[PDB]
Amino acid sequence: SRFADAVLDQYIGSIHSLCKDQHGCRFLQKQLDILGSKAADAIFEETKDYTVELMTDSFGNYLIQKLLEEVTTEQRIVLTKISSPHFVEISLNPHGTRALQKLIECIKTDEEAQIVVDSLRPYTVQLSKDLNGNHVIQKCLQRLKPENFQFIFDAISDSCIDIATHRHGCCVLQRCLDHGTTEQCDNLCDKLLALVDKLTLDPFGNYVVQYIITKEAEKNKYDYTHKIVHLLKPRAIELSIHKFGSNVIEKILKTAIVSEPMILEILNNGGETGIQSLLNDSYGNYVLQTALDISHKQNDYLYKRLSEIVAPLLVGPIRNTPHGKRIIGMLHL
Repeated sequence: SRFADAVLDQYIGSIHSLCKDQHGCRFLQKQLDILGSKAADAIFEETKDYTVELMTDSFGNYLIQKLLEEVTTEQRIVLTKISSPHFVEISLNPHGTRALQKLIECIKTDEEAQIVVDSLRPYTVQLSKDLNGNHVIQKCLQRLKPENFQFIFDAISDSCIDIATHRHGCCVLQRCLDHGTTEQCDNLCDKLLALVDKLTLDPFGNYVVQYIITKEAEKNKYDYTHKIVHLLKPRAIELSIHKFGSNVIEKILKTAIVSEPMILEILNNGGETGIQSLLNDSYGNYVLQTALDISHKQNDYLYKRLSEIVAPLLVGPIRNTPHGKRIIGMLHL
């Protein structure tokens, strides 16, 4: 290309003009990778005034990302100060969000972290809810100290329902449970638990309810799992035939320490009517199949108990349908 046999020094005073091109950018990124200090200085001096515009640029963003790694702490702090008032603009941009995630990954000082929290805090929900913005917010949780990412938990505490039930907010909620302090995660789960009814039936909320259990199961320490089960068990059948509620029922059926109480509810307060409802539902069928699969593995008394209610129902029509044939497969094992 144009820059194969070119040299940083010939571009001094014209570096910004290269930051348009994909090839100019890659040239510069090369120079940053190999010089590098002198490259970082030259490039920092000629692009600092335009960081926002290079951050939200399709090729320029990758340059700033590279620049951020290679630049000194003094320089990095300047790039942060210049861009910080425009974090919303940058976070909404498909590229801006990638450049700004790198910035966060790169910060070493606590002054740098205070500038970032100060700059993001006012906009936490908006960004949590944004297709590009939510990632900047998650990076904060992945990278900062809990004391610095508190603001995210605080903002969520106040818009919990809409953030939990949001396509992207739900991913940010899950990042909170990944990195949150026990105290943080507890205060958050308390709020979520007050909303477990709504969340369970929700397209996106049901995943948050599952994730709590996922996380607790990871640690082998159970708290909110038990509190959730306690609230939803009384509706085991009702939720088993729900597009989204059934995701949670299955999640519980697949969590060894709570499997059997749930299977029991299905057996007792469901009976042949409830079970026939499952066998015959677009959703509860799979839940029914989960029930048989788990019970066969964990508890012969429950499996045989389920089997003897199910098998009388598997006759005629159902037997030849795909869903009928599915349960038939779970029957004698």
